[PDB]
Parts: sequence; structure tokens; C-alpha cells
Amino acid sequence: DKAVIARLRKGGEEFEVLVDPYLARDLKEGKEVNFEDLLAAEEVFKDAKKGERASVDELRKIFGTDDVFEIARKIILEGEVQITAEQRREMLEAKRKQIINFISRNTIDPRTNAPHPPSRIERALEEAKVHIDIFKSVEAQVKDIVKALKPILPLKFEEMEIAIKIPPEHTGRAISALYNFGGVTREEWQRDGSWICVMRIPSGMYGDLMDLLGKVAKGEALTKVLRRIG
Repeated sequence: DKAVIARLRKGGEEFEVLVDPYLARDLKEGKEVNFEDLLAAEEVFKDAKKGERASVDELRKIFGTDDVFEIARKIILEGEVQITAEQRREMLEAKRKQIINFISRNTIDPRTNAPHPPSRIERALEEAKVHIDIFKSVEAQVKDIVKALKPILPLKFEEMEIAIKIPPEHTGRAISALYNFGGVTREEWQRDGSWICVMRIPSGMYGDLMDLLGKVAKGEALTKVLRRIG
């Protein structure tokens, strides 16, 4: 009873599969999913609660194939995943969090070129009554959300390129930490033991980069803002 029914009406018939609701959510978002884990039974049902299985001949007729994996994919994508009220709440809470974190990191308020705390984006989501879609990725719904937020919270998606030089003593620590932060481009070791790159980062993550650099090169790293990319 961990599995939930996903259901699709096709050609005057009902078809059901029994799936892990989180992995089904992942598939509808466009993530890669392990079908052996997704499916609780490798079967298409006419009625899963009664154990009435769909015949191979009916599947070929309606779906054009008898492959349970391909048919499960269609049912999940085109049909309805019957998650519980408590799964839905939990998924909604997790998705809203990811949206909030992504907006906070990938935008700046043009009233300092700085980023709103998560808490301010959260209140703004409440106040504009933004619909959160649990079966879409952040990336696929965030444009629409930011547009619903424009009236009461102004936000621009901005990136920056920032030239970095790390002196020879501090490379062992700094380089590896910068790759871990992400955004390293045009990296070049220098004959004197130093190393340079251009970091391409979400403008909301500037202050976080600058703190990382303080830590890992003890305030000896040199930087230069090359451009902001609106």
C-alpha cells in the first residue's frame, strides 16, 4: 500500500498502473526515472483495486504496443496520478521551498543589485496568491511566477562575470572550492604559481562567492566585475 494509482481513459476504457508517487512526480517533471522502481507491479490494469489486468490484445489495440513501461509512461504523463491529500501537501511544501530558494539565488532586486531573503519571497508568494505546480520543475514554472510577482516584488534574472586571481599559496584550497561553487570558465594556471578564471554566477550569489573567497584565500584573492548580463 505504498503505491498509488495512475489512471488514463483511452478509447472508451480505463487503464491503471500502480506506481511510487514520488517517482511518478519526478517523471511528470521531466526527470530520468528507473522504471523498475517507479512501478509497484509490471502490469497494466483495467482495475487495480480488483486486480483486473489488461490483456496484451487490448493493449496492442489501444496503445499500439504491449510494452508496460511505455504504456505506464503515457498513463502517467497524460493521465491523473492519484496522490493522497498528505502527499500533495508535502510535495507542495517541498516545491514552494525549491522555488523560493531558486528565486532568492537567481535574482536580484535593482534596489541594491542585491537579493531578497527567502522570507520576503515567501510573503510575496502568499500575497500575490501564486499557484505552485507540483508536477512541473522549478525551471518550467519560474518565469510565470516571477511575472505574477512583478507588481509587488520587482525582480530581474541577472548573471555576472567576475575575473578571479588566486595567489600561489592559496590555490590548493581555493580552486577546488570554486569548482564546487560552480561557474568556473576560462581557467588558466600562471607561470608564477597563481591561477585565474572568470566566474559566471547568478548575481544573487555574489555575496556568497565573495565570502567563499575571503575564507579560502584569506582576503588575498583579487576580483574584478567584468559585466552584468541582464
